[PDB]
Amino acid sequence: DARQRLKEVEVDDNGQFMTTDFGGNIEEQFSLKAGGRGSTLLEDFIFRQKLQHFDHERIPERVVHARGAGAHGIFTSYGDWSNITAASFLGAKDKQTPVFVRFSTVAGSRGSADTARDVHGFATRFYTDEGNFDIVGNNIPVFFIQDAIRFPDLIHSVKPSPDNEVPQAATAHDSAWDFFSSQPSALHTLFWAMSGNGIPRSYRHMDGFGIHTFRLVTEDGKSKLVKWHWKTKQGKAALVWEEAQVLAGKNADFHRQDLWDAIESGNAPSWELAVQLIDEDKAQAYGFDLLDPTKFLPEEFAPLQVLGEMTLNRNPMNYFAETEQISFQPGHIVRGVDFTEDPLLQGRLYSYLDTQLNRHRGPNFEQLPINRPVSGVHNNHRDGQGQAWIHKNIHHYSPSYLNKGYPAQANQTVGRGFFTTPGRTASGVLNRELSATFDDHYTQPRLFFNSLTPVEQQFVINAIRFEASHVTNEQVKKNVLEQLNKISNDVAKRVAVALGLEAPQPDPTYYHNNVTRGVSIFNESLPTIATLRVGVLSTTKGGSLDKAKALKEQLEKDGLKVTVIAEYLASGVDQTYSAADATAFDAVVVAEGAERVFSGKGAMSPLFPAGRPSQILTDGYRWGKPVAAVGSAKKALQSIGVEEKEAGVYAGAQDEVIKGVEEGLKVFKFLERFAVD
Amino acid sequence: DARQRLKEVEVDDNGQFMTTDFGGNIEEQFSLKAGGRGSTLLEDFIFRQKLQHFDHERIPERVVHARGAGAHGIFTSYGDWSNITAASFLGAKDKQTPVFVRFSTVAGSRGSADTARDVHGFATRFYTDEGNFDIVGNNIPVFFIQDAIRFPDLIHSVKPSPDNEVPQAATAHDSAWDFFSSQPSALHTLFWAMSGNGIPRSYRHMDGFGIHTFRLVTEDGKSKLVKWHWKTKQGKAALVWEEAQVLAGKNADFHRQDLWDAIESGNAPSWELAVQLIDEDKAQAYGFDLLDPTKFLPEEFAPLQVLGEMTLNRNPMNYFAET
Amino acid sequence: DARQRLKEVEVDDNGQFMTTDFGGNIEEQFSLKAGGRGSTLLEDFIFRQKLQHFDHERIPERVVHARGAGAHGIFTSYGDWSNITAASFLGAKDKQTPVFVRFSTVAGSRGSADTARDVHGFATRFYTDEGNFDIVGNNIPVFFIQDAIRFPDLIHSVKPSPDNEVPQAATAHDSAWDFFSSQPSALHTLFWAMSGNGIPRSYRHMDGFGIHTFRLVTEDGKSKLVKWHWKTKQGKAALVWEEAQVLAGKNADFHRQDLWDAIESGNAPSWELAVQLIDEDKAQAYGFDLLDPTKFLPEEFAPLQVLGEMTLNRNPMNYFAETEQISFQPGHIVRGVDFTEDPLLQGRLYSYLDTQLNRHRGPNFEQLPINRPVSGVHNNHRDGQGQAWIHKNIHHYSPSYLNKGYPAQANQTVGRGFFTTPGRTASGVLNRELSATFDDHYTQPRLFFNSLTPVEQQFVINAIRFEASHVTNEQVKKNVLEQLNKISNDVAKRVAVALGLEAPQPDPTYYHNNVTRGVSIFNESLPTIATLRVGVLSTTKGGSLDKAKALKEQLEKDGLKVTVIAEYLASGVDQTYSAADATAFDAVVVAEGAERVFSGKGAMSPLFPAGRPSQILTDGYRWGKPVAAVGSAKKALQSIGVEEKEAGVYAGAQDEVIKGVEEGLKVFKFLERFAVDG
Ligand code: HEM
Ligand code: HEM
Ligand code: HEM
Repeated sequence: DARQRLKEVEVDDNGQFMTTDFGGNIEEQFSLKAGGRGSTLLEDFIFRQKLQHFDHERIPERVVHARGAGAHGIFTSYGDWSNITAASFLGAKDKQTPVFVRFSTVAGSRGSADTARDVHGFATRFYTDEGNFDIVGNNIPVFFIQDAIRFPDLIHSVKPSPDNEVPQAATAHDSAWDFFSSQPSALHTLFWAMSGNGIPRSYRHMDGFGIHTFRLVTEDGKSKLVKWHWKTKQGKAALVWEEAQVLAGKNADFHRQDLWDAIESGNAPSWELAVQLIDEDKAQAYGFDLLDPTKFLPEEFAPLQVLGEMTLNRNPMNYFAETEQISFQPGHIVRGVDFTEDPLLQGRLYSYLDTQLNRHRGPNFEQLPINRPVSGVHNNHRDGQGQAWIHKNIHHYSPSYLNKGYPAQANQTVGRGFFTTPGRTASGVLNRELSATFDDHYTQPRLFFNSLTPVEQQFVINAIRFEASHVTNEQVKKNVLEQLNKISNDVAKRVAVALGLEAPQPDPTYYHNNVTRGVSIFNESLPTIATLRVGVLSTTKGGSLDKAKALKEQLEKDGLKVTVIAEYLASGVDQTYSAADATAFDAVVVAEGAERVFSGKGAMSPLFPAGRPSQILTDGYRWGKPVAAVGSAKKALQSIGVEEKEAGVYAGAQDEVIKGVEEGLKVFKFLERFAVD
Repeated sequence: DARQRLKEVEVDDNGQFMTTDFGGNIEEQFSLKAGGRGSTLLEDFIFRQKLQHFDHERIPERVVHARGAGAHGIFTSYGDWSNITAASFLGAKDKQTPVFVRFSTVAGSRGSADTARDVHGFATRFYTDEGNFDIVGNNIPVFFIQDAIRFPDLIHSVKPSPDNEVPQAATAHDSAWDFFSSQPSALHTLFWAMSGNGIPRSYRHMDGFGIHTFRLVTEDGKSKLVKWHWKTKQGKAALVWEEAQVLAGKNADFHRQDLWDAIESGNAPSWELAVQLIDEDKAQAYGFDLLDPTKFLPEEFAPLQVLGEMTLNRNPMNYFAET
Repeated sequence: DARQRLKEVEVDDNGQFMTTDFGGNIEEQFSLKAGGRGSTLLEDFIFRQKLQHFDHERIPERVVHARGAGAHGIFTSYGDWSNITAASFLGAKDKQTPVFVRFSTVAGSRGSADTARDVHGFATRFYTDEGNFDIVGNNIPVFFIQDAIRFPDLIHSVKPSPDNEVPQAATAHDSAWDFFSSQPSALHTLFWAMSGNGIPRSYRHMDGFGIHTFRLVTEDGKSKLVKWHWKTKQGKAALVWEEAQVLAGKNADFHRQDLWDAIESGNAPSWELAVQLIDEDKAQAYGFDLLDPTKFLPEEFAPLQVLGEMTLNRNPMNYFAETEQISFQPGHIVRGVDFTEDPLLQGRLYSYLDTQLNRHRGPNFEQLPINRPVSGVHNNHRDGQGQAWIHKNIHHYSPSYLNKGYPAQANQTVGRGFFTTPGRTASGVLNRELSATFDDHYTQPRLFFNSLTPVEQQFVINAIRFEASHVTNEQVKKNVLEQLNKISNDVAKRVAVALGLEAPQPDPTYYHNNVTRGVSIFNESLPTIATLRVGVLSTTKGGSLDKAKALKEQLEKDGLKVTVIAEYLASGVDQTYSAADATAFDAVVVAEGAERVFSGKGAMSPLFPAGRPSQILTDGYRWGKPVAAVGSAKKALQSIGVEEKEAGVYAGAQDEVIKGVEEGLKVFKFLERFAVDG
């Protein structure tokens, strides 16, 4: 159990009498009053201690990535990697290390929807036997800006307008696209966020990236430049925007529910930890500067090397104590890893330590159960708010005769101490500048766009079309068109159509036709359909329910999660039509006999909104899902003008429908259903 | 201008050079580095003062009613009500008092949707010449529970399940209806929340209520029991649930945007302040106890007497500092 | 070991390599720099995690009683007291409960002197098996004010002037005596603070008082009114003001070091817990209202009944984590005890809970090791800053079908719950008033003053003379005299002399000659001299040192702490004359031979300030200590004008001096040496 160290702080209230927070059994369902209909007494200590704790429950949300969810797991190393890193957690084959991972959006506040379009966080803590090591990454390999001092500018522009705090969890407003076009480094991450990466199907269907180049360091000090990669074993999958919008309202918790359900059902998600390793003398040899976080390294130049595997298999017991309180830091580094001069990374190190003082209102946040390491803490730190330990060493300073030299110093040769990469030098003048090697903001956005399928490209175009059409200021829209045109004239032209503007003339300076593998989502089918969801549209009249039950049993043998839907909660029915929506499902199937609720009064019961079954089938079809109908339920497909010989549409006998649905779920999205310019 | 008194704390940055928070002009678009492709220096006081303020921007959300929005306005008294209260802001015909009103839901956190089904807050501050007077009310005249010591139980049961923090801004889950059925006092407010009051068209189309019976006291100390009421001059209007669900995704800001646009276009919304006035010896006359916040007083027994009108006609300038 | 439960949060760093707070071995004696003489890098994560923790070490001091110290110990019940209370820590003979006690002054901030003149705090936590029970008491049985809403007024007036923050830890300034005379209820505690209770010899030599009337309640709801008393087994003892003033500078830590030394040396101090018990119908029976905390109940009307004894035998390991962080509350009440309508106690219940929010900046301060109960916490409280537990019950509300009714309600009949005294009632109008039964502010100050010895009375007079003479405003000094005159025309007259004013004519409304027992300090010799300190003035030249060593050996046989003083740290010398002062000792003894440093060449060494040996002996004599000289050292006594026949002065052979000093230490202070008016 990855949560094993946390059991000593678990509190079981089963079978017990209510108490105060300082002990003593109580009743706390009535205030103490002076007389039968009298005023409440200030001497009611029970009331005030109970209400004080309630009054003080909230702590500040994270300044970014406030909306997210997490889980525990285990990381297993595939080998003894000591030839590239002294990192203990990578030091032996089959070596296991506990982890906790939090996934998140970026812009929205604590209660914003999971399926907003956004960059997504992917933060991993390794509780190594040599200290906590955090990889604080995103589901996108590049970031918007090249210097950490610009982060408040980026975040202010994306977050809601400060006059009215509109809009929530959205880049589709004037200030974001003003910044995107005034700071053209942003264009690469922008294109990624406008692709499927901005609207993933679930946390389990995302890749992860450290973005920055780091260093792996061996015991003698030999270093390699490294990029961290998480490769989902579930396959990458994304929604379509019109679907994600409705899902934002029908289930704001879609992604955290998905992760919770997969772990609880015994379908733990996994990721492989992989690296690109680069010689120090090739930092600038691949057409860009590896210190520049707006660029990724094409895998053709450096293929991935697989270090091990992470599997998340334990949900938290208390969300707040665990998920909400955990404090990630890119400064959480261990021996065998070092930083680089990435000016974005450089400033993060300050900012994540400092922000914990705001969120936790004290300096002892590392003493919280979720933040504690497993490898033991020995230093001369004392006091501060909420100090939870009692230190024995009376001589809390160094150097010292009285403490016999303990706690002792550790370095590269003694005590397995951290050490900075020995060959690292500084040269030149102190400067408030960025290297001229950072200057190309358009080539890799073009490279990224080139590497998507044609409909995938149309999705990016249509995201930019939807977003920029919310920009009220006309000159900002023209500013956006001018920047997009530097990436591709065709992109600028197709976006310009939607804005009623004229696209500029071609500016070929950064145009090119190069492509790179691995950045697409829709060009690859899924490696497994386990945990994917099927909505079975049935009805309580006739034999439809009996057939739906049998249909559900066969589908479940493939590991599918099946919801039988009917007008009310009869036996065998998992969900009502009133509560049902196509956004919850990966496939939609009409059980035989249920065609009766797609027309007439059968479609107008007081038990659900008019047209609800037809809307579920229409939504599922238009959003590209596998849709099907058993036997006589083909009438439901006909009722919405859908024909069986279309891709992703299945009809016939129950055996055929099951095989087709299970096959179509591998394709996941049927892109034949989306027009291209 | 209702915001007049706030002019003295407003900060204009037009045409200005950038500074630190202790003065002195700066640039803050590049970190100071030790060489051309070098590391950032600790002695970059500009970076750290800028990022420290960013790192510490957030404060805890309200424990309840975290999602909401507000506006400034003016309350005007229709008469000299000294015969029923010594309250200065009600003491003369046409006397004007600045107000600020914040509307809200209850259960959802800061970024949850406006069109979630919920009780709605309707909280008014009168900046009177004898102190701030707050009517902290809802759009429903009755509350779930009868004793304040039970508020953490109600809220915990309605807010997300504490293992997975699901579901956001919704009573449609096990713990909420476990509480509603275990604490039957809650059934009255539940029915109101299940009605159109739970999914109103806009803040401007809500009535407001103080819920509790208070007292109005004259100079000589004679008292009347009183219920506060806000009657919308816009009329009450509600969505249908299947529409509110989609709208929650298509525009989570529907209500705060609606209030903002109405003020910005010059269509300031208005509410009449009204009271029900009850003699002390009638506290238990109408089939219930007027100390019981799970009951409202039927207007057949005590009509609404209009005292004045409130108009909200100025949006905030900075949402965080004000709202 | 009373600290046994705390052992699981103790951290041992011996034998270990240095780490960060998130693990990983490090070195932290050099900042990471860009080149040989280069600037420090922001990526030095080691530097910042270490300095951030240092930068945030301090928490707000207590708004009052900021200066203090404490210890762990054990309370032992002497009986099964179920006949008077349901409280479980008093429910069986020989039942043991861990305790932690903090002693304190009131006005001074954290670094102020122990021996400032002040009311003193005496706060005890019983970690009972039915929750933490706190008796938050003082070393004086009455308080300044009758309603808690006036506490910010009282404290603001006593604490430093808000323009310059002068004076530290002192009531000797205009605002305090303006308040004392404008708010005459304050006069009773004022008189106690002007007596020996204001300048005690140590924490171990104080009695303690809960002050308020509380209620004890049996299982069936029967209640008795109660006053809590702590009776020191070490005996009460006080300094003199002119000595406490020098002691404030020579050793600001006098009291906290005294308590620490006594415990580490195996001389654990003890107090008996005793109560006064009176029926409900006595609340207004004794010429005052028992809801009034400016009055005490004379023992002649209700005697002390001892319930048990507390012994403090374990020092803290980390002062900050244990002593600084502990959070007392009079609202920390258990089944078997209830409050009364004391308007001062009523407001305290709110104040102590709320103030923890400022000190600990979070709602979860009860989870701190020193604050945790031993009996178990089970409720539906969740989250909060710094939440240290992981709750398993996901149905965190009541009532509920899904949690099967757990945690379950407890009351008088089920689950040994707390219950308010069943018979308490309210009657009358809501009011912002005090009962007219609170109106007498002068009878009990007079009773207190009448009950002191004559020299003990001079000490009260001379403390008021000292303090009132710092008041610059003439009308305030007059206001003080008119208020003093209502207590005693003689007190007012003798105080008026020092102020150069005319005391008012007699105002006999409240005058009386009644006396009461138990309030004096100097009318009783000490019951033990264990831990008391003897300074032995010697010299490195001659054979004085060898005799002083033999003198030290015999005195330590009687349990005394002996310090041999000489010019330098020779073999057998505990302290140099440069470092020595009379305030540190309860008795001063010149060893034979040491007369050479009281005159001539021996008195003018560069190793100590001029006249230092003579000043130590002079101070000890005039501050009333037993002083002595062995053999030829009687020259030192003659060199300061002191003669053999005086009380508390001893000379002769070593055996004679040792016997005389040890019996004089029980007298403790020789009041023959202080002039009385007249
Ligand atoms: C490669 C660039 C970046 C990545 C991959 C990234 C990723 C993340 C992630 C995943 C989180 C949430 C961790 C969690 O789940 O609790 C987070 C939070 C945060 N980030 Fe970043 N971020 C980047 C850039 C920056 C920069 C440049 C700054 C400021 C200099 C910054 C400041 C913060 C802060 C203050 C938090 C709040 C963390 C907390 O409150 O615990 N980030 N970031
Ligand atoms: C008639 C019953 C109630 C009504 C009408 C009501 C209404 C409101 C409203 C409108 C707000 C939001 C104020 C704003 O917009 O800033 C609020 C917040 C709040 N309420 Fe209530 N509420 C009621 C019951 C209670 C009870 C019983 C408690 C606890 C004893 C409580 C505790 C709170 C707290 C702690 C806040 C947060 C205020 C802040 O952080 O500024 N409420 N309530
Ligand atoms: C009979 C009257 C009183 C007695 C015997 C008394 C005693 C004490 C003692 C011994 C302490 C120090 C506790 C410790 O060692 O940490 C203390 C602190 C304190 N007292 Fe009182 N006091 C009295 C009156 C009051 C009143 C009337 C108030 C306010 C209404 C008050 C508010 C406080 C506060 C806020 C603290 C700080 C507690 C903390 O920060 O933990 N006291 N008092």
